[PDB]
Amino acid sequence: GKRIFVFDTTLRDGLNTEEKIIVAKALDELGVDVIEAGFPVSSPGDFNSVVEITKAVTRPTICALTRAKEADINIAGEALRFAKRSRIHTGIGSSDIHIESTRENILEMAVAAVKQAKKVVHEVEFFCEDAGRADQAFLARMVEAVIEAGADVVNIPDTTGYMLPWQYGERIKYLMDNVSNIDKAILSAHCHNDLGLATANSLAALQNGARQVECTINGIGERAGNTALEEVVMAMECHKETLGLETGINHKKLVPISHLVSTLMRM
Amino acid sequence: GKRIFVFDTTLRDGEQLNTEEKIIVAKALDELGVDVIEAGFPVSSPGDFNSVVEITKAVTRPTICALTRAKEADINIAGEALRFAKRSRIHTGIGSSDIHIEHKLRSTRENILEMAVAAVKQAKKVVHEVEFFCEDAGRADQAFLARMVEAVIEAGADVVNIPDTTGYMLPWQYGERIKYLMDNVSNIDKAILSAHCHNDLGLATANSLAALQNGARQVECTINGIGERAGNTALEEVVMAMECHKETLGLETGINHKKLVPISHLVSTLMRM
Repeated sequence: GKRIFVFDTTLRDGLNTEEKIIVAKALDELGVDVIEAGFPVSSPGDFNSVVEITKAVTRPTICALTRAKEADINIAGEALRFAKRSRIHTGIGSSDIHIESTRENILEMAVAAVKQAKKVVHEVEFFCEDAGRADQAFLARMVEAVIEAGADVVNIPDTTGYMLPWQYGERIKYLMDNVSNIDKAILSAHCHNDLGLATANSLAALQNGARQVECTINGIGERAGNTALEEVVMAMECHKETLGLETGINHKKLVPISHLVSTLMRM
Repeated sequence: GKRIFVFDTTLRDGEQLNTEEKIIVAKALDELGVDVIEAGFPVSSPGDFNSVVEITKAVTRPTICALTRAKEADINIAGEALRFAKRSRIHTGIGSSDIHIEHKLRSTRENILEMAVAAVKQAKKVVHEVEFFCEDAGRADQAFLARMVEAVIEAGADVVNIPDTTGYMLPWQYGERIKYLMDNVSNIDKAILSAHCHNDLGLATANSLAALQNGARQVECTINGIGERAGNTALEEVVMAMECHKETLGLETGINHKKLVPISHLVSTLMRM
């Protein structure tokens, strides 16, 4: 079967500097592939908690979030420095709405961000913010560019959280069929649940070529929350025969580990 | 705009109530723009029976519906509880699976099992509308499921329910099950399929939409998605998803969105959950 990777972002949705380790461990044991440890540039405490995650947990690859700015990327690099398998996670707008202040040209100031990041960590995931509302041909150009720049994973979010399944699905497929190099890189889904269609949307992206799903336990999150890790994963498992995807998740420990995080973070 | 009917079941499926409170939920449901609100299960007990009649006397705009076992006695009781209701509807049905008929209904086979045409004619004389669910339609032989729908409509059936009883169906899988029926049921024009999806995989809302994009013109749902197990399709969601895409789905309902949020917070509190 085709392996689909799970990128849990549930730690950035609230915890002291050891309850985060306990949660991150629970996540490691549940079988997530990438767990986002934090936002290192914000404060010494977040930096310190990120390096602390990279010492306690090492099987899954540890990710840190940072703005598309050389200064931040390098600091993020200092914090992930002890990670067995590290990864930075950055991005910049792709919608005309967003771009408007640059020019669709100067936006390629993303490539610079990627190379900068590849020089300081193992993997790099660049996300195209507001991807759902970007000129498709243009986003195609931005994905190709970021991949060429070296990005390992390019994220295509439904930032508004208002897209219908087949739509988001057609968006992924379009990139699959129009990026001249998506073969050497994993596209990732990221659907907010504003219309309550995040699980259905993430699965739609998976059925079209996306090989990574961004989610959080109980879909916890800002506004109407993100994709529910438990739902996407459990849904996939039920229709393996039809779908043909594997998650490395340890389904049994799914409920209790879910109960742990949701009760520790006090959800 | 293509009209999609909202058939609410919170008063029934969200079984956690009080005859007083029932009407309060029942009218709020009414002043929200719901086409059909299943008021209950008469047979169950005299209380539910009475509660029903008492609703049909306080709410009158939307069509009041009663859930009932095919049992003819049960059906006539249903009617009797809806006598006063302006627009009365009887919701009844039978198993659709080779699994159910062989293992639950046992005495019957695909053919005797079409004693369903029998229940639809009886019900069709005691009440205005008659919705007929082909239970476990998600697992029934599509060919036979077609014949049942064909047969139950040519028996009077105004609305045929096609519920994913398991609740583990995928958006498109279900989309086809409705598409097929629209493409293989000689007389669907003489009626309308109604979706009833369960949120076991947290895919009820999406499923209902797939259903509506393939012919279903009615949608079963509850406030907040309350119901057995993982509950069923949430009303706010579907209703607000069709609205944020009118220009693409070309679908609308007689729902007063402007009341969704509040009416949802009082139906919630009322049930304490």
